[PDB]
Amino acid sequence: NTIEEQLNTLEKYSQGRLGVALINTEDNSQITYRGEERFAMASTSKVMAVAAVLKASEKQAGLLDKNITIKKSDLVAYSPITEKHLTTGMTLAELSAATLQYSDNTAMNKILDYLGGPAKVTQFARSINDVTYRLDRKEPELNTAIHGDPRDTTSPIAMAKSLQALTLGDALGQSQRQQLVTWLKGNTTGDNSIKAGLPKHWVVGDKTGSGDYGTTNDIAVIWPENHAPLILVVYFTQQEQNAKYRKDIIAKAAEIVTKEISNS
Repeated sequence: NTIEEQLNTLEKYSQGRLGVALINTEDNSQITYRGEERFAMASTSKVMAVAAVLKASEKQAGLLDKNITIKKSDLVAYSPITEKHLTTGMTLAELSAATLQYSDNTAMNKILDYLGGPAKVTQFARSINDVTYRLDRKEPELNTAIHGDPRDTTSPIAMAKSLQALTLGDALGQSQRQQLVTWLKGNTTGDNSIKAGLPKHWVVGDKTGSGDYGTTNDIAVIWPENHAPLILVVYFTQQEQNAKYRKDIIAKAAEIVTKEISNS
């Protein structure tokens, strides 16, 4: 179709590899581009990890309030929130909020430690029928995004379906799915990604991703004006290891796939 050709054209313009998956809950339809191809998730991988914690809190009251100690040896690159809590520590709820809204990397690692490792997140993904998601490493290693390397990757459609299941679906309990939605709506890093390609009055809950090879990602749940929610995943990666990020590509992809929706 037209959207199809527009995304192909956008990819040519980008000079990289673009992946898109849009699920429209109004008519349960999906628009995809390289929807089944694997892309390095970078920080977008954090959503599944937090969801695993939320799921665990369903059978263990007060789990989110469990305080976790943060050691100086735990600190990795870019940990804006965690580095300020070496003495007080942080609860699993605070760690989840920090990793999602600021993309705090130590927070992700602490969550992984609690769960039992990256493999445990992959296991959670399988528990919600996501057979594509795979987390193999922690931060910062999971960001290598080497071409032809399967580690820490997933597909646009797989992540779109999982995000839908975790927020609007039944993968998590009501209190938990709402908590996830609330954390996402408060993200501080997505102003220039998916949000930048949507009407200013639409409500968005997103989680960005940035890695080697100029990997630029963003996944989100969108609440358009008087319209059922949408789930959108946009992954983008480039040829050279030191490529610069291209959020402009994400913004345009979002505009292209939601244009028709915003016009009616």
